[PDB]
Amino acid sequence: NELAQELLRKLRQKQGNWVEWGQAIASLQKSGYNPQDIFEATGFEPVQQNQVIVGSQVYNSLEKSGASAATLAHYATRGSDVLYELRLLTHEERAAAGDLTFTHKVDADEAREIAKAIKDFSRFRILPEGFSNHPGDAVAYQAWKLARQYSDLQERSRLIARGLRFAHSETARKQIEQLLVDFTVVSQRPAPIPPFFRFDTEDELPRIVPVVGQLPLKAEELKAVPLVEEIEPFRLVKFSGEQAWVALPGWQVLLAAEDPVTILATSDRFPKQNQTEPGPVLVVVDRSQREWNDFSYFVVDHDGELDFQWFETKPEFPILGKVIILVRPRRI
Amino acid sequence: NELAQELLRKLRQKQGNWVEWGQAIASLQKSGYNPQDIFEATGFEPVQQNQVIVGSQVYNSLEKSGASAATLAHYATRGSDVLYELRLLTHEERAAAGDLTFTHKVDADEAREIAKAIKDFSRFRILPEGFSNHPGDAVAYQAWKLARQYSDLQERSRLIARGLRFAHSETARKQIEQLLVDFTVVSQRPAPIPPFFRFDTEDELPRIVPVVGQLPLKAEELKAVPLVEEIEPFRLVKFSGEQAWVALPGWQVLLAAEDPVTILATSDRFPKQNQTEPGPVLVVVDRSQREWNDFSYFVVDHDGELDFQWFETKPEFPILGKVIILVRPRRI
Repeated sequence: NELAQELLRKLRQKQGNWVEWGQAIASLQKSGYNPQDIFEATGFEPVQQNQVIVGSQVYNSLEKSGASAATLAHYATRGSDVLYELRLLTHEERAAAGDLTFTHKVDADEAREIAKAIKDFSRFRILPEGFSNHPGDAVAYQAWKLARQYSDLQERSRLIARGLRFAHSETARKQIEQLLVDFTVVSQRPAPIPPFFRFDTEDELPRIVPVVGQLPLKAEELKAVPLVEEIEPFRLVKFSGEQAWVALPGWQVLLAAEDPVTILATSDRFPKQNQTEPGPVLVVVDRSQREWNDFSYFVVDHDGELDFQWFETKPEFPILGKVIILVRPRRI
Repeated sequence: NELAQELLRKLRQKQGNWVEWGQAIASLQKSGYNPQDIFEATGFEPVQQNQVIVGSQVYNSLEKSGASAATLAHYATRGSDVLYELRLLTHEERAAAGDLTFTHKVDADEAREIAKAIKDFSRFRILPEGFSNHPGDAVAYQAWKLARQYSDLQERSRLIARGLRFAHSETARKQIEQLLVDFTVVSQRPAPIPPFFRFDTEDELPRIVPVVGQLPLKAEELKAVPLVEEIEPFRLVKFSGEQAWVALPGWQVLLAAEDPVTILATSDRFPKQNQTEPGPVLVVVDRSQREWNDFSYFVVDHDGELDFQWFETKPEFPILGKVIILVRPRRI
């Protein structure tokens, strides 16, 4: 192209300000370039790629939601690592935090904690006594609650100083001043361990498979079913129209299948195998397996309708797919 | 009601012809009555319930697709077990088979084989030499190919007689007459064993779970996601609009969940657990678990947007669901 080589050139030189870079890197992902592609062409590491996209998204919130014009001048050319740490905030509480981080000329580590403070503090419908919702009070409320847990050292003083540096309101300053008179512990309980599961390396994950419908069915109905694209990293499946789905185990032949599809039918569509009576069967076919052979079953276009047969001799026919799985319903 | 007690009464008396019964039993399933309900009220066993629904569906094809008026007179009051065995045929080849089964006054076992013959024979684009597509020739072609495999007994004669009884065309009669002169084997290979899988009793099946979207998200987006109804016997899921899906393992807490929903997010929405860096996490919440407690995490309406927090004290809030699963993407 022409705009796909000029954007990459700007990044290769680090021409503009970092905000520009973040938008250029947005524009390349938008148009197909993965992190690894961009690092090949430009110098940009993929860590720094992510930092500046998100960083610019934050800077955008700093613009839309009304931070100081002095703030924007500073963060337009510097402080991508800092704005990146405000990512989990909201647009409105980003502009507030950004004004605060400019004011106190804050490095990225300290801004990570400022952001933690601002979120912890916005989980109050009724606010703590003496503290307002200005992020200075919020990071001062954090300095308050932390200093009380310590009972021993000059760390109390260091944290009391912090709270006084940051606090916005007079009421919060005095709430903090009280800790120079009042020496008691209030310790806090640690947060509960969240319910983590690990996908086991040693066994296989399930696969979601589309479902055309119950036989009797028409050849057009099967061919109208799109191929499914699993969206990494969690193998999601998004789809727009009407559809039915089934989640099946990760059998080897099913993970293998390039394009599988499910058809509900009965066991008497196939040769009777033992003595048991005709019941419901779930049939999986791979549409991308259409070469004949004499040991397997296939879905065929039987003049406008779907049918499962087998073949002793190469058929003068179109084969729509190959049957890879037959399964009866789970027991009682 | 009033029409839900009069239909059941007609079945309780066996008032009309069996075709009527099949439609009445259709009408009760249409309006909520399961097989077991109907057997409680009427005498009708649920085997005979199924036979007469399907049977009447076949009889319907006998009408639409133009069988003899004499046939319909016979099958209107008799022969439900016979028409049931023609179920896997098509509308057009049902009327043909029905004319044939009337003509030869055939019991249900023999009609099961007539139907097998008619389907095997319609898998020919080019037909066998001497045989037409009239079902008489088809069941005669079956008698032909079977008699050749035997080389020994009067079973050849019995089968030759059958073929001559049924055959429609003169050309097929002579194809069969030849087997009184010509005594050779042509044996046929048995059909391949189809690829059967059994759902293992001893381990758990996967569960398909809806996906709202990637945080940041709005409280309305989660509440607009319907509950999912798994359609037995294969736990299908059908849905009309736009939706995203994920198939997760059958963990105990997930099968338990009455109404689970998936939210994509990052690990730094929760307390940092070990040293590892913030990555993507998949979050499962049960919307039907909204009672507070101090050992777990919940999704809350944070003034119009979704948020995961925990609680030391009962919150003056609405809880939208409880977090039951956190999982990172599968390893490399």
